[PDB]
Amino acid sequence: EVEALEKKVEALEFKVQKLEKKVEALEHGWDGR
Amino acid sequence: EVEALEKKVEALEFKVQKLEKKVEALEHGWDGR
Amino acid sequence: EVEALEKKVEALEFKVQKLEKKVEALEHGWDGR
Repeated sequence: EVEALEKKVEALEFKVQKLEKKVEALEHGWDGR
Repeated sequence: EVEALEKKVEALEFKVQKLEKKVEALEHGWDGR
Repeated sequence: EVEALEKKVEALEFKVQKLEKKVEALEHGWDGR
């Protein structure tokens, strides 16, 4: 259980990091985005 | 503890999925979004 | 393990909440955003 939860949390941390990058790009008009 | 953490993680996976969909809609101009 | 996972999940819940707010601001044109 714990091990699979660590796995899920680590996938979520990646997803959230990618979201943060894309949201910042949208807010700042980065590179015409 | 584990059970409530599984609950929290599963709510987060949904939230993150909805965010991903909304962010893609914003990036692609999907449906005038 | 559990304690550090609770920590990670709680940081993620904050990050996701901030993302949700920023994504809503982008969708609604809130305050010229």
